[PDB]
Formats: sequence, C-alpha cells, structure tokens
Amino acid sequence: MRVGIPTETKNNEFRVAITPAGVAELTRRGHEVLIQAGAGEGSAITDADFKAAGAQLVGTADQVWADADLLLKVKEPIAAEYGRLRHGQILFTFLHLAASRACTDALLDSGTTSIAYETVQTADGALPLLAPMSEVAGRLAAQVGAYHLMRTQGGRGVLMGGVPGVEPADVVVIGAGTAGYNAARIANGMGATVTVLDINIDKLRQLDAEFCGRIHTRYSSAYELEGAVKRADLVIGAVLVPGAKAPKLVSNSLVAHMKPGAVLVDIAIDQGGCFEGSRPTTYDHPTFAVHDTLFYCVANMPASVPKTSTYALTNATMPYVLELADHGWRAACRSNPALAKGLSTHEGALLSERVATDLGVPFTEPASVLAHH
Amino acid sequence: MRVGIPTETKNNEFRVAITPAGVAELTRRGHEVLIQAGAGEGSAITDADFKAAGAQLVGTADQVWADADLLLKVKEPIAAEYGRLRHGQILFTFLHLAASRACTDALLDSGTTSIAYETVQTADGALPLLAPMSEVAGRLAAQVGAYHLMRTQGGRGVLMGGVPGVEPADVVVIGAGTAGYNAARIANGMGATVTVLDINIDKLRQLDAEFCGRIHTRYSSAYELEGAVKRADLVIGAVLVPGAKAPKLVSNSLVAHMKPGAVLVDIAIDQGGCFEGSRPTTYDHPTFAVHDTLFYCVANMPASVPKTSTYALTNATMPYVLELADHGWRAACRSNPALAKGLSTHEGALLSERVATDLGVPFTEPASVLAHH
Amino acid sequence: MRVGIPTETKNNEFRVAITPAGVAELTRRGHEVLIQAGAGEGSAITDADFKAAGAQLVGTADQVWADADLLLKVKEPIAAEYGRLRHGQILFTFLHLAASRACTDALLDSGTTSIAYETVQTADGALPLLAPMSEVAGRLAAQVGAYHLMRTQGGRGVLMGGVPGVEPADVVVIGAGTAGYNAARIANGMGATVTVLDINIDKLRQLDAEFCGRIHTRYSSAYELEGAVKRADLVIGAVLVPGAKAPKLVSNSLVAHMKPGAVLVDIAIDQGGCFEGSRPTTYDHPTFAVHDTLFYCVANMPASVPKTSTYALTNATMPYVLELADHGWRAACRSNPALAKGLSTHEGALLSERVATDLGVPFTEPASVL
Amino acid sequence: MRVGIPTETKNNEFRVAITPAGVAELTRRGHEVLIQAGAGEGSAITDADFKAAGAQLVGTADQVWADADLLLKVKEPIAAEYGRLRHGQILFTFLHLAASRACTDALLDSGTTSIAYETVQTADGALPLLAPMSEVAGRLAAQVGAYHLMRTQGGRGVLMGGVPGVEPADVVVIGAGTAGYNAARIANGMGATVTVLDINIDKLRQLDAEFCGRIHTRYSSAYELEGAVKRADLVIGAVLVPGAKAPKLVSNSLVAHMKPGAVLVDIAIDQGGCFEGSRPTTYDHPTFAVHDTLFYCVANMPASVPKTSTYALTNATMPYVLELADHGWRAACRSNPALAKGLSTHEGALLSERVATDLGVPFTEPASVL
Ligand SMILES: NC(=O)C1=CN([C@@H]2O[C@H](COP(=O)(O)OP(=O)(O)OC[C@H]3O[C@@H](n4cnc5c(N)ncnc54)[C@H](O)[C@@H]3O)[C@@H](O)[C@H]2O)C=CC1
Ligand SMILES: NC(=O)C1=CN([C@@H]2O[C@H](COP(=O)(O)OP(=O)(O)OC[C@H]3O[C@@H](n4cnc5c(N)ncnc54)[C@H](O)[C@@H]3O)[C@@H](O)[C@H]2O)C=CC1
Ligand SMILES: NC(=O)C1=CN([C@@H]2O[C@H](COP(=O)(O)OP(=O)(O)OC[C@H]3O[C@@H](n4cnc5c(N)ncnc54)[C@H](O)[C@@H]3O)[C@@H](O)[C@H]2O)C=CC1
Ligand SMILES: NC(=O)C1=CN([C@@H]2O[C@H](COP(=O)(O)OP(=O)(O)OC[C@H]3O[C@@H](n4cnc5c(N)ncnc54)[C@H](O)[C@@H]3O)[C@@H](O)[C@H]2O)C=CC1
Ligand SMILES: [Mg+2]
Repeated sequence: MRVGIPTETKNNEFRVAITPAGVAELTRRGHEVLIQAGAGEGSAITDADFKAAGAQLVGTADQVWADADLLLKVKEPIAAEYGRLRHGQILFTFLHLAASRACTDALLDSGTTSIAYETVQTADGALPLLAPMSEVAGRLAAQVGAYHLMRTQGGRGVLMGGVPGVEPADVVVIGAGTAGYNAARIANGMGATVTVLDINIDKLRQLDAEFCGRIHTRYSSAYELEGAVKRADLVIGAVLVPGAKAPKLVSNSLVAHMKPGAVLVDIAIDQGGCFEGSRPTTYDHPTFAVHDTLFYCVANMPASVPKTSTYALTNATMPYVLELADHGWRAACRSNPALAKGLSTHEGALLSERVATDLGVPFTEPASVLAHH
Repeated sequence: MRVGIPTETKNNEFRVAITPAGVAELTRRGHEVLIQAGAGEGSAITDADFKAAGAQLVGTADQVWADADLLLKVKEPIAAEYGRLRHGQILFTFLHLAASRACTDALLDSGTTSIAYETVQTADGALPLLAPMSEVAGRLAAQVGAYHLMRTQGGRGVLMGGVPGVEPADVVVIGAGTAGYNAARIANGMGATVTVLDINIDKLRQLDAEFCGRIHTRYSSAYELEGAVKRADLVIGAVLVPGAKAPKLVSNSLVAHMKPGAVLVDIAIDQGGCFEGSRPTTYDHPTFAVHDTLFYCVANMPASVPKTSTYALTNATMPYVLELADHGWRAACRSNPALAKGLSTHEGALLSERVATDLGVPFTEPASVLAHH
Repeated sequence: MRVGIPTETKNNEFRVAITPAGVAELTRRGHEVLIQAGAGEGSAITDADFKAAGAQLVGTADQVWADADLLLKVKEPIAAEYGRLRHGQILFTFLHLAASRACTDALLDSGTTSIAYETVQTADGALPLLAPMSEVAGRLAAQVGAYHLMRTQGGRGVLMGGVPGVEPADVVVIGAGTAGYNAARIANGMGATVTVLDINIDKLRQLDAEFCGRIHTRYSSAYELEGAVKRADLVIGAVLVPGAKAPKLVSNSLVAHMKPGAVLVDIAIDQGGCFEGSRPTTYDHPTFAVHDTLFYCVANMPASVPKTSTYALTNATMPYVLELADHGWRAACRSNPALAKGLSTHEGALLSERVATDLGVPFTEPASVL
Repeated sequence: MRVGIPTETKNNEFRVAITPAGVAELTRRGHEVLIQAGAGEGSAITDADFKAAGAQLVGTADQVWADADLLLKVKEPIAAEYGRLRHGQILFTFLHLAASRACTDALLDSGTTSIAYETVQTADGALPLLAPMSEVAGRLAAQVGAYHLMRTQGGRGVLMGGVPGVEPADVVVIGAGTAGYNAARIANGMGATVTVLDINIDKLRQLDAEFCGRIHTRYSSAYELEGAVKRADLVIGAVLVPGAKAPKLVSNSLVAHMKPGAVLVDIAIDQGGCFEGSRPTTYDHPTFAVHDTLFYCVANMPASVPKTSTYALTNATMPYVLELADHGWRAACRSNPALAKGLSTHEGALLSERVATDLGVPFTEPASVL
C-alpha cells in the first residue's frame, strides 16, 4: 500500500511521524512511502535523508492525504485539515477525541478509519504509544515549572532545590503514572520537595520503593489534594482515564487559596485538563493567570524537544505501523487486540465508548466492524 | 551608626541586602537603619515588615546614600549611582572590579571605602559570601540551559534527560567549584550526561566520590576542553580566579565547531566571562547568537529567585555587617583577616592587587591602611 | 526413594547438582541421598559437609548411577557415562540435546527417562533453571571483560572505571534480559560508562528507572547499535531470541571499525554467538583476535565460579527435585506443566519437538507418556 | 625550552610521560617538545596524535636525551640508559633511589639534575604524583582479585557479587587511604561485602559517610584483622606507613587458617609487602601459592592499563612540568616547596636525606643548592 506522512501543522509542532529507518523498512516490505517535502526538518531529517531511505517527496499536503492508504501523523487533524480526511483511508495519530467534538465530527463526517495512538492498550492495561510522550511531557513539566517559578516570569521567585539553609520549592504531582512519575523524578532531581498523589496505591508503592521515600506519596482524596495544593509552589496535573475527558480535580475556588506566584502545569490538557481553569495554550503564548497563579496548558509538549521525542515515538509506533501497512486495518486489529483498542472511527461510526459518553454521541461496538463472516 | 539599604537598580534585581531579622539586630545594637521605601518588595518584604523590625523608611535613594555610614547593597553601583558614592562612607556589596574599570574609577574618584563581598576570604581560601550566590547561580544555570535547549527557544531541541532508549543531553561544566558543582548536580538530576572539568584534581576527586562517577570528570587542558565542548549540547562556564578577570577558555573559533543550536551559559560573566564571545546580558534580553549557538550571560542570575537568594545571601553576610556597624571598617578589618581581604578601595587607593594587575592601575597594600600608629 | 549425585566428569566442570541444604531437605522427607565421594570438592563442599547433612558417601560413580532412582547432574552425560544410563531411572540435568546427536541417541538407546533443566518453562515463558546461570554469566562477563581490557592481556589497556579526571571504559551491552541486565549492573558498579541496547522498550524503561539513567539505554536500531559498538572499549553480547539461534548483530565489517584492543564478550555463544566472528573459546585459550579486537566466547561461563554457580542452580532446581523425589516423574510432570515442559526422553521416545526437528528424529508427544 | 619524552624501555612498561594534551600546552607556551617515535603506542597514542599536538617525533632515544633540556619519564633510568644522562639536563620521573645504588651513582656521576615524582609533597603531607597511581592500583586490585577468585585461576570459585539468594564474596581491604578506598569502592560496586580496616578512624568515618554504611569499617588491630582475614575470600593489602617499609600485617600462620582458594592481593609489594608471604610476582606469573591460598604481588600494577595510567599520571605532573619548562629548575623549586621536596641530584650532590642515610652517601641540603 501507499503510506503517507504530511508535515505537522499544529503550533510549533516540530515532530514527524516517521524516521528514515521506518521508511526503509516499509520500502523493503513492498510499500510506497510518500512524504511532504520538509516534513522532517523540525526533527533534523532532511528530504535527502527520507529520499535515500526509499521515500518519494511530494510538494503539497493535499497530495499526501489524497494518495495515502495509511496516513501517519503525530498530532490530531486541525480545522484547516478536516477537508483532507477521506473515506477509505486509515488515519493513525494522537486524537484526543473526548476533548474535541469538532475533531470527532470531522472524522465521522468524512467516513475515515481512524485509530488513536493514545488508546492502543495491551492486556496489562498499559498504553505503549502514549507512554513515550508522557515520559517526555513529564520531564518537560518539571523544567518548565521551574522556569516559570522564577520572579522574572511572574512566578513566586523560588529556586527548585533551594540552597543549604533555605527551603526548596514544594512540588505537588497529581497522578503517579508515566507523566507523573517522570515529572516527580525530574523535580526531585532538581532538589524540590515532591509529593505525588494517586488513587492507585500500588503506583504509590512503586514510587516509594524507587526513591526510598524521598518522593512523598499521598492517597488522593479531595481532602488530601486540597491541603497539598494550598501548600504548593508548583502543581503538575498528570491524571488520566484512558480515552476519556480528564476529571476536574483542581477547582478555581481552590486556586484562589494558593500562594501568589504559584505555577500550575496541566499535562492532562490534551484530554481537556484536570484543572477547572485550564484551557489549551501554545508554545507561543504558553501561560495565563488564574487568580494570583500562573497556568501552563500546552497540549503538544513534546514538540519542543523533537530530536528526543520524534525517535521516542517512532521507536514505539513502527511495529504497529508495519502491521497496518502489511495487512490493512481490519486484519491487523483482529490479530492484535491492543491495536484494536485504538479503533476510534470507521465509516461514520464512533467506536470509542468513553468518547461517546463524554461527547453525548451514539456509540458503535468495535466488535461489530471486526466480526467474522 | 546609620546603616542604609537602598533599592537595587540593576535590571530585574529583586533582591535586597538585609531582612527584618538583620534590621532588628542592628536596631537592638543601637544602630539606626535607613531603608529606601519599596527596597524589599521584590523579596516579599514590605515597608511595614522593615518598619516593625525598627527601620526608618525613606522616600528617595539620594537620602539613603547621603545619610548612611555603612551602605549595604547586593550588586555593584551602576552609572546612575556613581554620583551617589561618598568619601567617609563604607560600601559593602558585590563589586567585581576587575570586570569594570568604569566602576573602579568611580569608587576611587569618590574616595569611598568599599569592601567586596566576593573577596571576603577565610584562611582556608573559601569565599563565604560569594558561596551562597554561586550555589544559586549554578542551580539556575542547569534549569536555564535546559530551557534554552528547547527548539521553541532556538535551541537544539534535545530533552535534558532523554527518555528510555533515546540519548540524553551532553552537558559540559567548566569549573568544579561551588557554581560548577551545583550546575553539575542539578543537570545530572535532570538526567543529563555531565562532564566537569577543572585544573584542581581534588575538586574532581570530590565529584567522583559524591556521585560515584556518574558525573564524569576530566582534567582541564585546552585539548580536553576542545573535545568536550565540540561534543556538548550545553556548556556551563563556572571558573574563577578570586578577584580576577576570568580567563577566556572557550574561543569563538571553537564555538564555530559546535553543534547547531548548542547553548552556552557563562556564569563567570560577572568577572568578564570565560567565553571569548561573552558580553553582559539582562533577564529582559538574556541570549544572543554566536555562530550557530546561543550564549546566555546574565551577571545577576540569583535575582530571579529572590525568595531563596535574599535569605541565602543575608544568612552569610549578616555576621560581617554587624562587626562593621559595631566597630567601623578599620577595627573590623584589623580583627578579622577574612573581612580585610574584601577591602577594595579607600580614599582613592586601590587595595586589591588582582584588580590593580588586571586593570593596570597602581596597587596600594591593604596593610598600610590598617597599620597602627 | 534414592537420589544420586555423581561427580561431574566433563573438563573444567567443577559444579555439583546438590548442596548440603538440599541433602538435608530430601533426607528430612524420608529419601536416601547417595553422593559420589569428592563430588562437592570443586564447589568447596567437603564429603563431611554432605555426610553431616544426611548423605551416604559412595566410593565410585558406578554405584551412584546403579542405585539412584533419581539422578541429578549439572551437565549432560558424556561418552564414558553412556553405559551408566538406565531404564527406570530419572535423569535431571542440563541436556542441550539439539547440540548432540550422540547424547540424544545414548539417552534413547538407554530407555532412560530424562528431563532437561533448560526447557523447564513457566507459563509466563520464563526458564527458571536457566535464569540463575544467566545471572552468573552476566556478572562474570563484566569481570572478565575488565580483565581482558588490560594491555598485559592484549586489550586496549583501559581501567573499567577510570580515575578522577580520566575517561572510564565505554561498555556496550547488547540485550537487556537476565544476562545483559546483570552484565550492565556489574560493569556500572566498576565505574564504566554503560550503554544497554534492546528492541524491547519495556526492558529499557526498567533499566532507566532502576539506575535513574546512570545506565544509558538505546533502542536497538542498526544506527544506534553501530554507533555504540564503534565507541566501545568492551562489548557484551547477551541477546536471546526464543526458539532461535542467536542473530548475528555485530558483523566483522563493524569490528574492523572498532578501537584497537577493544574486547568483545559473547555470552550467547551457547546459541552460536551473536557476533559474526564468534566461535567457541576455552578457559585455556579464552580469547582470539578478530581484526584489531579481542573476542572472548566461553560456552560454560558459570563453571568458573562453582561455589557461587552450584548454589544458584540448586536453589532453583530444589523445588522440582523435591516433587520428583516425593511423587515420581509422571505425577510430578502431570501436576506441574513447567516441569513437564522439560521432558526429554522416556523408554526410547524423544519428547521434545524442537530437538526432534533439529536432529531429524521422530517426535513423540509428551501427552502420550503422561 | 626543549622538553624530551623517550620511549620507556623497562620490560612490560608501556606508559609514556606525556599525552597530546600535555604536548599542546607546552607548545602553546613556546616550548619545543621532542618525542621518540613509538613512545605512546603502548598507551594508544600514535605518533600522528603527538605530532598533531605539536611534537617533533625523532627516530632515536639518543637524540631525545641529547637535545632535551627537560627529560620526562615514567620509570627510573636503567643500565642501558646510564650513558644518556647529562650534566645540565633536568630529569623528572619516578626514581626510587633508595632501592638502587647503581641508579643513584649513575645520576651522581653524570652530574644531572633530577627530581623524583614520588617525593614531590605538599604541605599537608600528600604525595600528589603518587596519588593517581594509588587510585589506579586500588581499582585494579578489585578487578584482578575478582578474576583470580575464579576456580579456573585456582581461586575458591566465588563470584564477587553473588546472585540473588547466594552469598557474595567477602572482601577485606587493609588500609583506607588512596589505594584502599579505591579498592573498596570497586569491590563494593561489584556487589562484594566489603570490610575496610584502618588505624585512622577519620578515614573510616569518610568511608562510612560516603557509602552509607554499606562498606563496613573496623578499627585495625591484630585481633580484628585476624578475624576479618579468616572470613575473607579476597584480601587486599593497601597499607603505607610514611617513611617506612610496609609492616607485615598478615602472617603466614594466619594465612594457614584461611579458606582454601582465598586470594590475597598485596598492593604494598612496592614497599615490599604487608603480607609476610609476599614476594615480587610478574605479569607472566602474577600469582603463587601460600598454604591453600593464592597471592598476587605485582609491583607495577598501573603499567597494566597504560591508556588510563599515562593520563592519570601526566595530568598530575603537568602543572609541575609547565613550571619547570617556563622557569627552569632553580626558580621553579624556590617558588614551589612541594616540587623542591622531590629534588634528588644536582651536579654530583645527593639531595635526599633518606636516600643518603639508606645508602651511606654524603647528604647535601637542598636549600644549599637553591
Ligand atoms: N500535553 C501533552 O503534550 C501531553 C499530555 N499527556 C497526557 O498526560 C496525561 C497522563 O498520562 P499518563 O501519565 O501516560 O497516564 P497514566 O494512566 O500512566 O497515569 C495516570 C494516573 O492518574 C491516576 N488518576 C486517575 N484519576 C485520578 C484521580 N481522580 N485522582 C488521582 N489520581 C488519578 C491514575 O490512577 C493513573 O495512575 C494524559 O492525559 C496524557 O494524554 C501525555 C503526553 C503529552
Ligand atoms: N552570574 C552570576 O549571577 C553569578 C556569578 N558567579 C560567578 O561564578 C564564578 C565561579 O564561582 P565559584 O564556583 O564560587 O568559584 P570557585 O572558586 O568555587 O570555583 C572556580 C573553579 O574554577 C576553577 N578554575 C580556575 N581557572 C581554571 C582554568 N583555567 N581551567 C579550569 N578550571 C579553572 C578553579 O580551580 C575552581 O575550582 C565566579 O566568577 C562567580 O563570581 C557567582 C554567583 C552569581
Ligand atoms: N556463555 C554462557 O556460559 C551462558 C550463556 N547464556 C546465554 O546468554 C543468552 C542471553 O540469555 P538471557 O539473558 O537469559 O536471555 P533473556 O531472554 O533474559 O534476554 C535476552 C534479551 O535479548 C534481547 N534481544 C533480542 N534481539 C535483540 C536485538 N536485535 N538487539 C538487542 N537486544 C535483543 C531480547 O529482547 C531480550 O531482552 C542466552 O543465549 C543464554 O543461553 C546463559 C548462561 C550461560
Ligand atoms: N603495586 C603497585 O603497583 C602500587 C603500589 N602502591 C602502594 O600502595 C601502598 C598504599 O598507598 P596509598 O593508599 O597511596 O597510601 P595512603 O597513605 O593514601 O594510605 C595508606 C593507609 O594505610 C593505613 N595504615 C597504616 N598502618 C595500618 C595498619 N596497621 N592497619 C590498617 N591500616 C593501616 C594508613 O592509616 C593509611 O590510611 C603504598 O605502598 C604505595 O606505594 C601504590 C601504587 C601502585
Ligand atoms: Mg609561570
């Protein structure tokens, strides 16, 4: 088949959905790889690099979308792209549909077959395609929160680690999964006093073992979260219900009780945000004020480190890409239950139950389009 | 005596040279404390805070300078303050004279008695007043370097710590003293691969013990510096020869051979900069390009974290401030050789040999102004 | 029943198939334990140590083999022992039958019932009796790579950990499984800069968390693998692909590009080696040159630390030995599918499909004898 | 001035007294650096590497010695080199003149000015040019001890780290100084249970603080030492008594009570062993039996890892070398009392009191030549 990779178009999106190694492997398997000229430049992959691997370089985004049977992207199609969505094409990208009725409507109305990276889910419950991005986003959350804590950024004016005799920053991380663990680890590596909250006590046990209690753990209740957030210099919101809209855990009323100059980084903004006051921001204008605090709500965090994140992502996705290319969406999803959990839309049908409930749209069973005859 | 603390006037300087605890202790000792209205607001110390501790709040900077027997500051006087310098006043602050003939001439021509925080030196050779600021600046250098490595900042687009399976940032720190050690420590905590260079092998031994060889150490020669710098994503310049102009260790020629979008943070900018291309920058406009790299050269780094740095500084300076108030400069310096080593100017005489050598200006022995009659 | 443990007879094999602790447990359960005099001396277990535990010490190998209902060994029987193989006896040892037609035929001709340690396999797919040997081999690879890096051994002359101000050895481990993990851990403890490569990202993620990034991890793409190997003073090959010969990941062409005196330790030599240029070496002549490089490829690494290895193995085999002794092979294999997976021969029948196809011998389904 | 570096000519000596970094610093300052073709090959430094840094490479040892004002070496001049020693040249190398009347007399007869690396000494009493060699030797001790513990080398057959469920090696380090600290650190990083003994309780506190109690510490007495050694798989002797030969802390009688196959590495063999049974061993035959134990006694351990050792040493000597070249011996020694402590010979006068006492030669006070 033809697999196509357009340039990413979201604000400051420097990533690309394939590397030369992946192109050479698709070409070796008999596939045709079409890449928009310049697509890899943000990640320092030249057109010449992609060409040497076996790709054909096309001039326009229109032609990539039109000719590709399998379309690989990094982020979700935005408004100026909805017109390129096709019936009978497979879209394989991050989608975050529970957070976007407009994105969902566009996919459904086009009749396309889309599979979301972030809902591909193995039997142990892990999300292997989201994982590398959560690792990047969590590590970044610690450094951006540290940066915005500087008084020159409107922040409280506290050094992450303090210095001998002087208190460090108090950091609260909500969520002890991939992003929360990575945020906690880097914040702790910067010398900050880190508390992590989760409702999953086994994830708290993992953190407790790994850092020998140096990273504090608290069972997450409204009662506990409220007290921890009031004491915080920096709050990192890192919760997830897979494929679903994030719960609002930090109320604006609570934020009104925070220290002036406190910073809140909502990593969960891609799924709607776990702070009441959260709304999507961009790398161009990443922050806004709520009461006396600073909110940071960038929904494509890993875009700023594309030399890291482009490879981290494709290291994980390529095995699924190869199966989709070789066998098509239906056979690949039948052969691989984890891939099938990524099924999002097909021929006008919403195949995600959580997204269906979250948006108030009718739900079609994934087992129906995968049923045998 | 009257001890006067004006508002700092350097770009983004939120620190103040005393706290209410210090003010209360001088007042207890029978000294009058004059503070410019608003001097502590950057460090969240209100005029009310200073008044409750016993300070007289004054409206203008002109009055503080004119009335004060001992004038406490954080940074060196700048041009708009040159006219405020006075004969018969003791000025106690960070001076960095070897890096400013203009500041030196202004202090000499005024006839003022000045004592540099950064040359107060104990018999073991340590600089106890520079140290806390070096700790702050070193920790900041790592977080600020990480930030500027983001592609959105014009950086290489590499995450400090990488993520599993993907290479982390390569960080080179020049200088294994207080600032370098602290920069290495934080960069390493962020997951970067850190190499520290020094000519002092016992400082390398210290780092090797502390992080179990996780922080790499290399004997500093031009040859090792070159190889190290060419491989670096982030270079942190942290060398010092106490009281002297910093040596130029990274040439513009070497910078031309660096990776595109590499970041170089010159902490040693306050002594003239240890990179050939360094010139002083501000928190408003901190970076500029040299060849295909970004230089960061802020000479007042600890100003961005005044909640940490004002307290760290005053924790260290206050013991000396008390001796100067109680006994005046000559008796205090006679009784404390460490304080005497900070002596910089008196009545048009330059009392620092390193500054005199580096500026090509006549030197007068500190012992001669301290001699008994 | 009677459990017999003879002295190992293969060259440089100093291990033994039981310790005093296992002897005491068998004996407490009512079993007789027969041990050949001197069997434990290679592993620093004296005859007195075994007797104190309850063993009957026996003068000759013949008597042990003759009187044992269950015969425990470390290595496969070799040619001078083929006549000792016995119908109605259970043999439990490392067999590696796909590697020896001679051994397979001897086992088949003997009518004996044999169970191989290396194919005992639990439901998650782990091999609990190979595991301890992979741990030992991994840890040894770091120590032996360090030694051979000394210029007096023909290596580059680089100390694993450097000294302050001086560059440590650059160590690359290919494979993040049991042996590779253990290799990485010790080499990192010796102060080397360690990079681990794997195609399994979960295993890299585990290494990253455990050492907080001290041990570097790279996804095993051709570009990353070749880059890492070119920079390396020491390469440790610790790859296994289930059911297959080791892939040749390091080509002679790549080796021509390495630093002179660089050392390559191929743990996976027991599956053919994961370097193009690997071939079996010996404790007598453990290294050979390929290009300007030193290869080390010893197939029986754990034999070199028999005091450690004997305990690692027998701690792992113990629960299976106790079930076999208490219940007999058929009931024990019926009750424990992990054990049943080790079933190798019974009464002239070959019970492993992999061995059967590899050797060109008729396969008999294990279900048919159970 | 002209700084000359000849090839080392002692058997198995493959270090060199300068690196390209050193050559570049000397040449940037306007000095001429002359290096015998092939001098750095043992340390993986090619003639090309030296030339690129600014060295002139010369075909013969004779030319280097004849043309050099400052002659840098690693070992003492040997008999074949006595004819090359010159009045008006400065020699800077490890000399150990107390150990050789023949070398001392050749230096005196020649009229040469010589400075011993090993007696350069700062005010706190430290020997900064011996220090990197003690670091290398201590780290090497742990790796070679691990290797010789293998049963295939005649050791007990014990892996340093054990493996889960199995006992690690018991390692005893005698001396918590530079070599001892470094041996303890590497042996601990290999997973061994390490106990360090010293009479200096402050060195013990440093070890306790730095490894959080994981490295065990015991006050050194004959009684404690007897107990520790009897439990040890590996003993590392790393004692130094300033101004004296190594005390014999481990008697042959004690060695008789040790575990069979225990390994003892005597780092202090250069002063001429802290074990009663120690005698010089060689890289050809590095170990020998005492009772049921294996002794390792190599007097030049750092020559094993020349790439590491050369850089460790020459990074240490570099600032002294730059002073000598920039300012000549007289001004450099006057300005640096540490450097002056290394003064050995000048114009037939012997400037070390210790050497003059030991050999029965007249002593000339170094201050009288300065
Ligand atoms: N902004 C960006 O660029 C990126 C955002 N993300 C987002 O980060 C979020 C977290 O991702 P992962 O850490 O990979 O997920 P994860 O599933 O590994 O962890 C989420 C954790 O939140 C916990 N949790 C759920 N509800 C909770 C509650 N009410 N109170 C306390 N804890 C609760 C869960 O128990 C779980 O341990 C997701 O929305 C993900 O899409 C990920 C990558 C990039
Ligand atoms: N920009 C800012 O806001 C601040 C700057 N600083 C500055 O940072 C600099 C370093 O301060 P500290 O770390 O406290 O000094 P320190 O004395 O503790 O350490 C300096 C280190 O540089 C090494 N060094 C000197 N010359 C060298 C050479 N040629 N090559 C390699 N290494 C060499 C020394 O051996 C020493 O270990 C000073 O200039 C200090 O004033 C300190 C605080 C704030
Ligand atoms: N020489 C000796 O004396 C001994 C050798 N061994 C052998 O060592 C080998 C490794 O054993 P274990 O560590 O227990 O296996 P394991 O199954 O625990 O791990 C092997 C790893 O190799 C990885 N791998 C596969 N293909 C790869 C590639 N292209 N690049 C990088 N990594 C890749 C796998 O993903 C897996 O994580 C086996 O052949 C085993 O029999 C074991 C004991 C002793
Ligand atoms: N074989 C070789 O190639 C090399 C040998 N060496 C030798 O290693 C030896 C040790 O050197 P360094 O560690 O640098 O000396 P060091 O002075 O740093 O430390 C020696 C330690 O031995 C301790 N010690 C003295 N008497 C003791 C006793 N009765 N019990 C326990 N501890 C005692 C001292 O308190 C001191 O802490 C020296 O003889 C040195 O020449 C050094 C380099 C290479
Ligand atoms: Mg000079």
